[PDB]
Amino acid sequence: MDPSQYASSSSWTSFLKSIASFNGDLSSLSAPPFILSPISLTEFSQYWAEHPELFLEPSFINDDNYKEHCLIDPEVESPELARMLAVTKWFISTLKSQYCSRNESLGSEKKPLNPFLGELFVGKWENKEHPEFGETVLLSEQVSHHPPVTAFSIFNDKNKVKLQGYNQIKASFTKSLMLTVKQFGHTMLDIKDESYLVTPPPLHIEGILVASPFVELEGKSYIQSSTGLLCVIEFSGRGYFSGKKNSFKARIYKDSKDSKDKEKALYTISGQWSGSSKIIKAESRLFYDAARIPAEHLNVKPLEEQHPLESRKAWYDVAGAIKLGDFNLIAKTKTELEETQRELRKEEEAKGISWQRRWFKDFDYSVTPEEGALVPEKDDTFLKLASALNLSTKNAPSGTLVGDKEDRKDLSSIHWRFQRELWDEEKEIVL
Ligand SMILES: CC[C@H](C)CCC(=O)[C@@H](C)[C@H]1C(=O)C[C@H]2[C@@H]3CC=C4C[C@@H](O)CC[C@]4(C)[C@H]3CC[C@]12C
Repeated sequence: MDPSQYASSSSWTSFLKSIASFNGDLSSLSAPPFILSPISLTEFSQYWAEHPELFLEPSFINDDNYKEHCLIDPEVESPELARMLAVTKWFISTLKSQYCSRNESLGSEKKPLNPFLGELFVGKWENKEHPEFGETVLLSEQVSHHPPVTAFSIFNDKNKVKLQGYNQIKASFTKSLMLTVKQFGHTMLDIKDESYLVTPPPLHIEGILVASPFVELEGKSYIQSSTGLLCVIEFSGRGYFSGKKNSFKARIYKDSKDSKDKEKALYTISGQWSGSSKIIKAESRLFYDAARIPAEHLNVKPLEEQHPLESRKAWYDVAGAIKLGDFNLIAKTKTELEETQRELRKEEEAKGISWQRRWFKDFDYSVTPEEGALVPEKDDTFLKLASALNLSTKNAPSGTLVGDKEDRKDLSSIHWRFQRELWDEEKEIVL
């Protein structure tokens, strides 16, 4: 059918009614084929680094050049501040990838494949047009299925730029079928010895009633640096109706203390994360223009060469059935994929290959670990940056501060950490 028929179709109305009895498990939503995406959530990890030059720019900023790596302020006060600006522009540059790519490729946000446990998605940006970049590697692993959790690392050994993080959600519908989504997890970015802690924002999915879903961001994201500098980014959907969307204001502070007072911002950035934004130092200059720089997608090896744990190969028949809009064959291929994976895990275990906690481990940060649980080393980055920001260290929604209501709920404190050795010693998977 034409998208203009979607909203009043029997399938759509049937799906909307089924939401009334929503069990809280999104996996269950029996979404019609036309609103299904053939991309797994393990691929979404790639959206952290689709502008290789912006990902890597902080590593090129040093005591001896920083005033030459700060396009909107050649008079920036410090290399630390220049780097905070660049990491902020990078983080803004991810949002269009993360929150808009299905709209442009499929014509609307669609319901992604729920990843199997142990599912892997790997690739690299080889950065051939820029020798000084080197290859940047993405590893993405499905570390939990009940509930779904994706962990990931993106690293550039040449420039000592490395990213790790993990993600999970909780969602519920309101009466008009808006879907409120709270993200959980965080991502850490190290630029040589300097670190940055990033928290993803809450969001809501609009347009379900009309069968044309889309994301809009709300609340706040933070970027807290080991330098003490902090960026607080606030999202809003003001001006819908006037055709405005995807707005934000980001303010960078000397430290989290100054951040409790807006008038102390060293810079204020505002605009649209999916279009353009300006910056004003404590008149204005263009900070980022998402239309001027296309996304660059990572290199993924051919399907014929992929290991059967790899997302695209693994989801291949299911994807083909979705593309064909065949309810029958989608139900069949899915049941087949479950049998494949069940048998594959058996073989992995038979060869003594660990498939479960493949490249990431769950660390317990609660002051009551289970006897031999994995626990963080003493100068752990996460603890020190969470403390500078007064971030709760528990499994609260991303961005929860100490003493917020959500920080008060006997909540756990388990966080996923990448183990590089595990990739170096990886038994099967290559790029
Ligand atoms: C009723 C189904 C509706 C058609 C869509 C509901 C649905 O598919 C939800 C689960 C889906 C979306 O609608 C948008 C997805 C988020 C998009 C972007 C990202 C960023 C990434 O770093 C982490 C994953 C996340 C948060 C997606 C999670 C699943 C959502 C909410």
